[PDB]
Amino acid sequence: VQQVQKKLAALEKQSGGRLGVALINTADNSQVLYRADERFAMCSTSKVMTAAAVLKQSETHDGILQQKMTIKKADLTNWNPVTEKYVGNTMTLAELSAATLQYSDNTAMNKLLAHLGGPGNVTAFARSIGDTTFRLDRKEPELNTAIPGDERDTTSPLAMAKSLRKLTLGDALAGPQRAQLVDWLKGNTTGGQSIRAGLPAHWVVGDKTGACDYGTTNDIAVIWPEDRAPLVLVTYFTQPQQDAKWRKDVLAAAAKIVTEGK
Repeated sequence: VQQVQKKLAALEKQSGGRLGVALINTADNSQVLYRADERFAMCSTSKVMTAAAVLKQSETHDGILQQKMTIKKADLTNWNPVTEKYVGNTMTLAELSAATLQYSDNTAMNKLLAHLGGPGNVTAFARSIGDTTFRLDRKEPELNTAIPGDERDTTSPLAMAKSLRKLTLGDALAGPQRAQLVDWLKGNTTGGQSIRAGLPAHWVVGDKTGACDYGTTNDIAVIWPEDRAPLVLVTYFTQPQQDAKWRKDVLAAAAKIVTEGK
């Protein structure tokens, strides 16, 4: 265990950046923490709490996920892998949530934020489930500045791990909604070189990555090691240079270190 701590410490030192890790083993509620209470820019990982807020609404508003929103060339941002295919057309909130979570579409995220009434409403949702650390302050793409010392759009590894657990395995969301969030996370297409890369290939994983300024490379996930109790893992990482290159390999290494033998 302290060997795990030594390995994480060495990983961070060799990386030249700041690493934040929080692992929750639901088998016994044990935890592996590294700078777990420190704040890190969430960047696209904030889309999980956002999508979850929409899901929460569907618990009391029948068919909300089928509600349509119009996409216009003017809505496009710096990253629209899915939405650019719908310019001049409509997308359902479910499609927007899927695009946001599985392709990290920025325009999709903004549509969800607009629907919800703004970032503040996502912060409110977080508080409703007991997360007093999480905070969403801006929309896309500004929420990705990840400026050192800035608390806007940040959270801690442990707070995000606990919230991810509550949302996917706990009671923060009702059954159908909980299942939909788990399905969307499992279907993510951008995590291939992150947390997943540090795990045995047949383990089942649901995750949401992040890549923004200051070489900030993030990933939060729920991991099912074969037939054993699921693990909730948050790996956040940021660097000194605003234009630093992303280090998905660092997240993979952190993941292997804390999950080996689980």
